Amino acid sequence: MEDRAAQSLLNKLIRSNLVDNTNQVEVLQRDPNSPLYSVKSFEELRLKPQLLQGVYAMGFNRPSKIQENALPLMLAEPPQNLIAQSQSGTGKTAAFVLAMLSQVEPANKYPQCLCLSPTYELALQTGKVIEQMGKFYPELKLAYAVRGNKLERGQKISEQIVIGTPGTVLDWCSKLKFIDPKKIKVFVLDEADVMIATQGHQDQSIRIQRMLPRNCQMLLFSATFEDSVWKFAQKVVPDPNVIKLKREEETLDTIKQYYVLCSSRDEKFQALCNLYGAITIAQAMIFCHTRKTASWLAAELSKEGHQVALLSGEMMVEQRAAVIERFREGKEKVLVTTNVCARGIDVEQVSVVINFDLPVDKDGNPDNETYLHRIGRGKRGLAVNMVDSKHSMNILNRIQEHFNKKIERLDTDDLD
Ligand SMILES: Nc1ncnc2c1ncn2[C@@H]1O[C@H](COP(=O)(O)OP(=O)(O)O)[C@@H](O)[C@H]1O
Repeated sequence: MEDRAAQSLLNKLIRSNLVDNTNQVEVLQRDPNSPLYSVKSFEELRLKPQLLQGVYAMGFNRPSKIQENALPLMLAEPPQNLIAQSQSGTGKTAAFVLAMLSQVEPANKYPQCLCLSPTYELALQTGKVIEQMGKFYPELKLAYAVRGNKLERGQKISEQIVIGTPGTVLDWCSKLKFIDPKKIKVFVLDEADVMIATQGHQDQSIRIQRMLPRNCQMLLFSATFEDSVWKFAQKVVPDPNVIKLKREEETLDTIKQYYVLCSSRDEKFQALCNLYGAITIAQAMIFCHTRKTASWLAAELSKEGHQVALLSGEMMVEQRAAVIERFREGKEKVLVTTNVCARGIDVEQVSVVINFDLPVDKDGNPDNETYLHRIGRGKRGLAVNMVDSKHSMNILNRIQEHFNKKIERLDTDDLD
């Protein structure tokens, strides 16, 4: 099961800047003999003038934690292959786009750089960065090799850069002969953790990678390294330098955890209204299990005079992005959401979490990951868990068992 694409898109639509990470980058140089090399500025990388111009113009002062290690590896001569894993928002897309723009020679009117995205909508996000960093390349044009593109059989395309989805790209490189694969200098496999979702996407990617010149630079980027992601990368990127950055560790040290005992949904709703009655609820998210519950809760709250924003799956991703952004600006004080709609999403400016229903997995057990990632976000936070059965009480006790910190009982009416 992979809702992966949607989540990856939403995270991009709302991302405004680099996520802060304090762990150190792990580099496994292809040759264990050769030393490690890092940079601390773009100038140190002797970039093509107009490319450097584009980099500053889009607001980048210096390379990010991950770029410090990737850029030099990618700009090495002769071109080395790279597998880079790091959580989203750490500068992976800016990196390989910089890589592509370095190798691309606008003089030559054929595809020189090829990037595979898992979906057209994600392709457009990469496409956005390219148009922006390479805005001082006059003759640089972009092509989308996607199922939607209605290109009629004919001559080869003249765009120096192609982005697209495995299925369409393979055809363009073979059957429909829109691209000469042997002329590709740089091949990027983006969002590997998302592309493994379809068995089809894997096989197609591999079969494309095999048509490339053997000295083509292969770059594969990924947020996570599940065993499946790893064994796939090994099949796509031969002789790889490997960059790994450990995901930031969420911390419940600065957070107050409560739970309220209830007997029905109607009581959970009253506990919550009481909570509004006591403290001013703002910058808060309320998590429900089903879309049915979320829309009901939001309707009931509105009726009680509380304005809330709903975040459920019937909304297009762009709509969820607009809501989330209003929530960040403080235009919205409270966000009601289903679990799935918020899973993995890096919503910012959240001081208060209300688990209207407790987070569980497909089976029925405590979803410790999701809990920690919600609550964790030395800044003070509030977390309130609504328990409404002996069963959901068990879940809470098992959550309080996993972590070794107590969830203090909170009496509905007594909230001093
Ligand atoms: N060197 C840099 N300096 C400042 N900001 C950057 C730099 N590289 C990327 N960013 C910004 O950080 C955010 C994450 O970049 P991105 O490459 O999209 O992350 P990823 O591809 O790893 O998900 C984006 O908003 C991007 O504009």
